[PDB]
Amino acid sequence: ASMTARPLSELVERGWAAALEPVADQVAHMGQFLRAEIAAGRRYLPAGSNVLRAFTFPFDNVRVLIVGQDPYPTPGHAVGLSFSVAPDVRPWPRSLANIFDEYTADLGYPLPSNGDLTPWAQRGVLLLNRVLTVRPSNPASHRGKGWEAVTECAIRALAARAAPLVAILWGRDASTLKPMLAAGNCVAIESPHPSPLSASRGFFGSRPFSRANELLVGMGAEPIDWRLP
Ligand SMILES: O=c1[nH]cc(O)c(=O)[nH]1
Ligand SMILES: [Cl-]
Ligand SMILES: [Cl-]
Ligand SMILES: [Cl-]
Ligand code: NA
Repeated sequence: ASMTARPLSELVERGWAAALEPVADQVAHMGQFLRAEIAAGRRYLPAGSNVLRAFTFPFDNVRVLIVGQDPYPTPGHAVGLSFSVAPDVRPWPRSLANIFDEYTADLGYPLPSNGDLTPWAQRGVLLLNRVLTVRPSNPASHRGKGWEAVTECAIRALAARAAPLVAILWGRDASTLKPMLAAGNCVAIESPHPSPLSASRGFFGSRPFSRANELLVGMGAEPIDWRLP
């Protein structure tokens, strides 16, 4: 399960292993980066086994991509699926409480029971971050350390599939993927990030879930069942 030691055919789902072939060396380089962080006395999140978790759901099944910045910086929050937390986590991270506030306003569903977004992943929503690791307590600490090439390759591969795609890009780092979504089978929703620092600039009221479903149906795709327990 180590990115430095084992090839993509072992680490990620078959479709993803082929999609990410251009960045195979880059993923191994990120394994070396995290080895060097530990050797230097710094930690990272999420756990090594969860870093590539978004790519363990089938490539061919992705209909919607949600992109954030980087993983939760608090130990015990990040699980390798962007914005998701383990079902026993409480209180919810503030960004996730803001996502669920907009989920209820948009869809009219009750507040979810917990912060586990695996139902979305299991229904063709890719829960990605622009950067896939962070140092504990230090948001954006791994920006510019080599993940951007990996997530760029992930978007370009999705966008090249003979399939509709809708992208929801939360915040400025996620927005740097907008150029790779130019093709006519792809459409991108962009808003400020749901973080308390940015949410009041346009995340609240952005209705991303109903918009993504109108877009999927407009391209002849099935809408996402967003409903969480
Ligand atoms: O997974 C994530 N957790 C927290 C965020 O701010 C983010 O952009 N993504
Ligand atoms: Cl640390
Ligand atoms: Cl998925
Ligand atoms: Cl439409
Ligand atoms: Na999927």
